[PDB]
Amino acid sequence: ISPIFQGGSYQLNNKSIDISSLLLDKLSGESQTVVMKFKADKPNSLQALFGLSNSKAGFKNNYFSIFMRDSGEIGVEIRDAQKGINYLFSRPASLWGKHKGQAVENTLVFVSDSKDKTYTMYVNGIEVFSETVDTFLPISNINGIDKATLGAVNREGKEHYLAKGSIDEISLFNKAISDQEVSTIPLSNPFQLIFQSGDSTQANYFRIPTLYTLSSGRVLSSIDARYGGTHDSKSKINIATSYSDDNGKTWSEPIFAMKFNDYEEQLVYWPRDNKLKNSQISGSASFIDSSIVEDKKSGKTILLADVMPAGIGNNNANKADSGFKEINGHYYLKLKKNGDNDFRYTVRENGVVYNETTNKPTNYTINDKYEVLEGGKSLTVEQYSVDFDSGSLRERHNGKQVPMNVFYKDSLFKVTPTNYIAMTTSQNRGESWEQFKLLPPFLGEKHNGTYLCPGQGLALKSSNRLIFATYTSGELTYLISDDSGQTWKKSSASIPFKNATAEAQMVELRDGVIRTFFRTTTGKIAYMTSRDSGETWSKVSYIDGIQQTSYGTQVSAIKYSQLIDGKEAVILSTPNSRSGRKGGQLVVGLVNKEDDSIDWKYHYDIDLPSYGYAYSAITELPNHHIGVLFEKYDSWSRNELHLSNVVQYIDLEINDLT
Ligand SMILES: COc1ccc(CNCCS(=O)(=O)O)cc1Cl
Repeated sequence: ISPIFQGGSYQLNNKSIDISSLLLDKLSGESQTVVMKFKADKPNSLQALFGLSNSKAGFKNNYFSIFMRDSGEIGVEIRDAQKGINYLFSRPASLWGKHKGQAVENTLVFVSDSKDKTYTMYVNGIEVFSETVDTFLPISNINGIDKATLGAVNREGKEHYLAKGSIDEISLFNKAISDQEVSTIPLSNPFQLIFQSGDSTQANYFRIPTLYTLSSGRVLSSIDARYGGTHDSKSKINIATSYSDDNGKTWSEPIFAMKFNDYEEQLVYWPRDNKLKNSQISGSASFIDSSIVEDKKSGKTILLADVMPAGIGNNNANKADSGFKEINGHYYLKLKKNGDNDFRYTVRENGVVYNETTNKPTNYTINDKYEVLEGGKSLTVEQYSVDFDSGSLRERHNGKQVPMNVFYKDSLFKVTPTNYIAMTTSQNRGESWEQFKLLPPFLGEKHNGTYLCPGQGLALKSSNRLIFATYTSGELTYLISDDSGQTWKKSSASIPFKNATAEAQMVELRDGVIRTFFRTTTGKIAYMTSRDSGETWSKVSYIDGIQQTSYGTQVSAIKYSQLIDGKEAVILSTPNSRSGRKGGQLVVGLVNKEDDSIDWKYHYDIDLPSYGYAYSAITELPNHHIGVLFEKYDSWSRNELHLSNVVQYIDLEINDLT
């Protein structure tokens, strides 16, 4: 199983390289494998890395290519006019450009398999497409092929899709190699995956990364395990965690911090065509947006996430309602029973379901896990599974029974179709998690729940104060606990925005001084300061020198433990672009101890300015390196939905940033 052609160190400088004499007469049979290690840190908009063409007059559409875009996208064309075949397979956000100054060696493995009638592309260990066709076109069975080309496609005597870049190594095989052989091919990745397709979560997609360094040196990570593509809603989403005991080098197989069982955890390949991509798992309860903090006093780890029941909608579900009823000075969770038109029930002390019309209790109780019992007996519902077999999404019962949960569609008692905030705890630094409890309303009976700011909570150095940032319309709503997260109070901070996704992260500049950096609708990152450990908050200011899009992106922030250029330092992670979610940066600021102002002195580009960078998580690792877990793609763009393994982790050192 050795190569028919092996070549190396080609410089693609807007001048194609001819290798027809070397390669073309080696090609035989209808299955081929291409293996290519290449760099491209200054690509053109659209460029071919490799081409097989009929270069003769009138055959401009008879060619095979492997091409890329300056967006990071990779693909192949397979075209033959006489066969009436023009195939194009691609996937956005498949490449790296740069890392720590140097251009990245990408490893591309393209497999064209005549027997299975399938083409498959891997880049840097990740399968980015696998396509089966009715009519298969062998890549060198294109009518009249007479040219083999590097750095362009030769069409009618001319160079199309001229490439800037280089190909350190290229190999060809007259075989379709096995998925196993592929995994034996060494890579040169600048990144690693913590969460990934096929792992214990069985989720094909991930979004919203978090990181937090625990006091034992264990680094913890949480994330949305998203099942119905990368949709926020409607969908199935669990909250999954993993940890690292070796400074980010290896990571534990993930577990769930928050999960529902009304729908099966399915690894699904969600459609990316324009007709089907907005398909949504519509009948599932789910979570979204996790946040982590560690309490120095009890040693617990605390994780919060937004929760939604199955019946949640977009509009008319259910703003102006918290889902709780105030009775005296206490909040009880509202329920609605099957046939009723209103919420005539509540969950009082020790889960007893009271009938509000008669104020008399029922023979139903609600347990620790929000499950329904009648006379102490576990009621159950049937689970759903999703498929695209009928050429469209179906959600159907699957025979398996699961505990009846008040967040479910099939449940006898239902919660208000709005958003809530749930909290869980681990006493073993992420090895297991308790059943979550719902947090009570903070803005009164008649106000839908605020939105958790994904990332980290803040543990104040000089006390036992724990703070979680949330957002609602017109304000940041901080959640403050002084008793290991047993009780919470809110601290409201007005912002100049109605209906913003004001995702906020905090750093402590010095004892009792919190700066919160948050996403806005102005194209600039905002901030406010507290000087009383979160009791009161300043007016809002903005950062210049960094740009976001109008709709904006989540920003992550940490106080660096070490001085830089003699001054105390803060690190921000964010896209730097007013067009999309690309141009990822780590920005280093030094604090002016006279006014607590921040001079943003250093900008580190995570990859190319045109390459995808979205939601992110930063942590200072015990060895003082920096770990970054991030969405390496444009998670806003309607053209980059439902990609697998784009959430990635890198290790950086401070000198890398300066
Ligand atoms: C509680 O449910 C939600 C909370 C936040 C959000 C917003 N997520 C924003 C992500 S992004 O659109 O900016 O990429 C959506 C839902 Cl459905």
